[PDB]
Amino acid sequence: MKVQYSFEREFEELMSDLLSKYGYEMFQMDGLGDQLDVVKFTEDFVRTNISTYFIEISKPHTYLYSLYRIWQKMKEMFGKGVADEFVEAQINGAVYLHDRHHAALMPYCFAYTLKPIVEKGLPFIKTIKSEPAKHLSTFIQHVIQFVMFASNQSSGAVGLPDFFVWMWYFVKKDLKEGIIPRDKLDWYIEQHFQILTYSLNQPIRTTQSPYTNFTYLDRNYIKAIFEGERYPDGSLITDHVEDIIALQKHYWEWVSRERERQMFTFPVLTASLLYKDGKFLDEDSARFINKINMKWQDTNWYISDSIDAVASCCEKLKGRMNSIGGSDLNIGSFKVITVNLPRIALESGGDREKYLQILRHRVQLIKKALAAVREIIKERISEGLLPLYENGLMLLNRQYGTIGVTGVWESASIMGLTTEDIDGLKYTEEGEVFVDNVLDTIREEAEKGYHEYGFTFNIEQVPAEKAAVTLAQKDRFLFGEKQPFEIYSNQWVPLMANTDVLNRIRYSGKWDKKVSGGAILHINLKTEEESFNMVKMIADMGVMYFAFNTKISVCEDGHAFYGERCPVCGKAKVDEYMRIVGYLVPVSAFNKE
Amino acid sequence: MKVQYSFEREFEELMSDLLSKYGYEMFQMDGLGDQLDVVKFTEDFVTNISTYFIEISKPHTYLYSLYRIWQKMKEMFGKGVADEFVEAQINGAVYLHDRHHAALMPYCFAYTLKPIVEKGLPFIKTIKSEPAKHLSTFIQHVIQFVMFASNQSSGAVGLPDFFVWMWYFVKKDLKEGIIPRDKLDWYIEQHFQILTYSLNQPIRTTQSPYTNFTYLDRNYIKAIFEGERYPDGSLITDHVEDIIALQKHYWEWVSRERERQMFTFPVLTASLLYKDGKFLDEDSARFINKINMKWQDTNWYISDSIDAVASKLKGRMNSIGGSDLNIGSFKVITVNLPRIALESGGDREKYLQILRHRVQLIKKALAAVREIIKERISEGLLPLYENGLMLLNRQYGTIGVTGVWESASIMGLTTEDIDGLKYTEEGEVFVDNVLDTIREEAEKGYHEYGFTFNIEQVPAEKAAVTLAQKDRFLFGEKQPFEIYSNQWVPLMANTDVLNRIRYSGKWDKKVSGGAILHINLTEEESFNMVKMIADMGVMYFAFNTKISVCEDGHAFYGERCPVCGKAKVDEYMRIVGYLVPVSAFN
Ligand SMILES: Nc1ncnc2c1ncn2[C@H]1C[C@H](O)[C@@H](COP(=O)(O)OP(=O)(O)OP(=O)(O)O)O1
Ligand SMILES: Nc1ncnc2c1ncn2[C@H]1C[C@H](O)[C@@H](COP(=O)(O)OP(=O)(O)OP(=O)(O)O)O1
Ligand SMILES: [Mg+2]
Ligand SMILES: [Mg+2]
Ligand SMILES: [Zn+2]
Ligand SMILES: [Zn+2]
Repeated sequence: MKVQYSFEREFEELMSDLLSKYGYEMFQMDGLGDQLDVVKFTEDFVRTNISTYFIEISKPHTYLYSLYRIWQKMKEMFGKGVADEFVEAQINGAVYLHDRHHAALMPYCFAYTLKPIVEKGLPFIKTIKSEPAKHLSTFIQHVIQFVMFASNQSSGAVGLPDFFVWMWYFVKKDLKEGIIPRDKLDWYIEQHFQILTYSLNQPIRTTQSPYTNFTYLDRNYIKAIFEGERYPDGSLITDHVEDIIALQKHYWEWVSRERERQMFTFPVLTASLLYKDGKFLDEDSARFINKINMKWQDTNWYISDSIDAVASCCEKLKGRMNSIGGSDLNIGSFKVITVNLPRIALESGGDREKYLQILRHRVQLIKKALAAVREIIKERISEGLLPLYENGLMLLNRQYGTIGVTGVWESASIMGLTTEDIDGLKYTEEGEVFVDNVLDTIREEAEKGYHEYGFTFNIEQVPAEKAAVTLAQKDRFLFGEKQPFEIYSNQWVPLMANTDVLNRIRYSGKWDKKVSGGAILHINLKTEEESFNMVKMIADMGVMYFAFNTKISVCEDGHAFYGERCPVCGKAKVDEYMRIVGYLVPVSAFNKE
Repeated sequence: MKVQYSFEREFEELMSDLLSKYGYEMFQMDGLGDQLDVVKFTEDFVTNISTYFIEISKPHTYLYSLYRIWQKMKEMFGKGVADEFVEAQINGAVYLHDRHHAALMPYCFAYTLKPIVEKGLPFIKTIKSEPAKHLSTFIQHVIQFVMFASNQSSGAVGLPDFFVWMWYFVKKDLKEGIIPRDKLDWYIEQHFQILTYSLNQPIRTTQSPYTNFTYLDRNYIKAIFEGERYPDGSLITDHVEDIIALQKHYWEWVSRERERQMFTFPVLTASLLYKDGKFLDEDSARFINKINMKWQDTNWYISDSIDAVASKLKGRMNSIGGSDLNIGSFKVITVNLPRIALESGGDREKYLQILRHRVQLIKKALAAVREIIKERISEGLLPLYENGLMLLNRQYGTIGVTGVWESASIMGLTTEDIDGLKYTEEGEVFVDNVLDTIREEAEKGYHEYGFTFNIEQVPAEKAAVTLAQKDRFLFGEKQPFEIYSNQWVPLMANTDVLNRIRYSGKWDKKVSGGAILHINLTEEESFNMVKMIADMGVMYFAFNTKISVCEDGHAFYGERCPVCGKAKVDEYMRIVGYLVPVSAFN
């Protein structure tokens, strides 16, 4: 059977032209080949559970639609040549549209404040309306319902950086009123940590858990963010800093225990710490995080030298945006489109000037596509399809359009600008200059973007879980032996490249600021003080987001431990949890993916 | 742009032939026209965005399911039969329910929570949950299980023994000092509330999952849980009065809660043993009668025996509510009775010949679907079966019927005296014969295919319109009805209630309670009414009110909200058996 998809003939002609230029294999690589054949797809799938099938089946189709709609909007906004160039660039892998199956339908991510949930309840869920919570149990429930709702209204992370700020209030409320028996206080609190955590590790996105983030806000961040802000009882939140800190500590301690009973990925843990001139301004919290991380190293370190960006937070945008975690409160991205840097290397043939010309052009194109996607999102808002915006939870003016990068290293290598020395692999001095130039060029274009388009652009060295493979594959298809890499890197130095850790640290210290913390350094693994000094040294060097990695063992029943033998049930290790792209996941899963 | 779906040529040729015969607009009516065009569908669609991703693929997974069923029927019965089923499905002679899921997952089941209480959540792989030790987590587990189950099946997730198991965790939490003494009621009710509000969240996304609660009378608790024990070793039957009190507690709570916020789920049934003109649990019956006075939000299930639930498949299966513990259906396929009326030309013999044949076809399609489900189980796609929550041997294949009235009307077997619209005597005989034929075939089915068939007069929320439309398309002015009926006589028919009751009293037993009677509307009068209706042999029934709501969702009666003062904007009403917003229904 043949099914008609009703495209404007110009798009049809484009698609035929591109299929004629590149061949069916390219489209197949892009996921617009046999994947559109529902019979083949289903037959393929039936040889996880059935609920997945209904998620996966339509992705090629909604990607195709999204691409078509983006092409329409871009043609409208910039003319046929630009739209055509973007489609060709997306299909052939010069760029990478993230969440492409969602791209014309809904936005990427946001790190929310729970203030509107606490204050208004759940009016935006309309099968049934909930009043503002009056108890801990229901605050927790509301957070769950909100996460489930938001996770199906966006493609990326649902951040909850101020969770404990608000949780504390209901803990105190229920303690005071005798809803929580005093002698059951600790059990209660931990029972609600547990209920939340487990719920956040259920398959609500069907195929997988939603992606959620928690942040341990240090005293500086709480004070800065919540200056002047009041709880429902009318009291100042800033008057309860120690209570909030203590509750955050309780969760982190609980987590660390609870892993023994059951390992879990979510929420991803970040600790946000103010650090300047060689010292933490909330040293007690830094030392706490340092101590608690000793066991599983399950928390990512976020370092900032200023709270100016988050000052009194609760048009040009300044707060940190990171796909892994550590996104500042009320910051997100509506879409990421990544520039394929190795492609430019391959196209450049070693000419750095050529490279930079092409790069600038591509980033201008990507900006145009982001602007288009933003217009489409505005259309969706207007059509009533995205109630997170209408209810003031997701804020469009607090969302960047993201210019993604991947394959910096491989790009440098193809250009002949990498080498080895006694310290291991590294950039040549000219290579380091080259990366400086690349990042600086992208920065300049991002900066001009705000005046060009009226919203703010950011840069991120993206996790690229899929893009890292797909782009390498496409480049390999187009350039063959010239592209020797099977996967592109999502860190300045490839994770699996024996190098001096000091050089990794150095490069992150040089380049994190250029992407405004849109990166991660994670170092695979003494005394507690040595750990603290290591942390300080890393922070001193200007690294903005980092973590250390252990290899966490798990048995078939999900108990977390180290070694080949479970201390709870005595069963054998059957899998590992590791931080591969910045959060803790099963290695079997990742390998399979 | 052309996109290729790779079918066997025989099926492509079949579909080409059917398209040649019936024309594009039939395919359109079947949901295999424009709806397959993702661009048109998408641009027409642009509820929230989450809906879009649910709806977009339905035509496609339907097309695939129709194809796979065709393949399996060809395998099992040969090409002619498979072809005939596809033709019948496309042209509306039969109606395949949940057709977008039909080759992928099963329909419904009424679960016991015993394995959840005893094993926790093993079927969930992202994180493993131990058995609940507390009420809070028992509630959470029920929530997670409902969410899981509702995405592994197309229809109701029944929880008839919910309160049996909730009571244990109430008692347990109480013993352990977890509950604030002086706030026991608040606590129990807070958990009622948490569960109930969770069960009315969009997590089938477009709409809430469909769940059922049953108030089990003392006879049912005793019969079902003879010999069974709680985790602490105590006999469940030692706690009948405790269980009843908790059920009573829930029913009262809901009745209050509706004023603060109206909700559909869970659909409430009360299951009562009634024999020789009296309830064997009269306390419960009077309780239900009393609580129903406010909202009439509970459906009455009447049985003359508990043999089927004690300790070939026998228990009651009903798509609205009241399905017995550990009973379900893996799929319903409905016969279009008006089609048969129209094909027969008024000849009752021919009508019955066609009916019998078409029901045999339906049995074959059901057998095929069951084989497919079994394949899906073997492929590890349906863990509800692997974990012994859904039990395939406790699932009927369901022969649906709809448009009984309209069918009899087209045959010239209905009339109108002074007591309003009714069947003629020969019409009553006609319905007798139709249902007897379907029954005969359903019974032969067991020995034919190795599993049990039931019959239901289905709610037909969609089918009632779609089938009427297709028949209008094929037969024109010979089919004068805008919609087909899902009760023995149409809800909005000028008809004496005594007739409705009599018909239900005649024909409910023939479909083994796979039907519902509901009538649009002092305590004693109410109770006498209930008793009289039960005397007549009606097996499942309800009375309806018009329940107003304001924008804030408060339930009330009248044009203005007594709580907030805002105007009425919508109505909750029982249209097909459960209470739903009228606005949405249209
Ligand atoms: N929201 C949830 N969804 C699914 N499983 C959950 C949820 N919350 C907790 N669980 C899991 C954790 C345990 O594996 C299991 C039982 O939890 P619970 O009854 O609280 O006992 P427990 O082992 O936590 O003992 P205690 O609470 O007395 O410390 O359910
Ligand atoms: N699981 C849930 N999901 C969404 N909303 C819920 C859930 N459970 C309860 N709610 C709603 C009911 C109320 O509208 C709102 C607040 O409930 P709650 O904090 O218990 O206050 P309440 O009004 O029930 O007072 P009280 O519990 O003191 O009688 O949340
Ligand atoms: Mg617990
Ligand atoms: Mg409450
Ligand atoms: Zn173990
Ligand atoms: Zn009101």
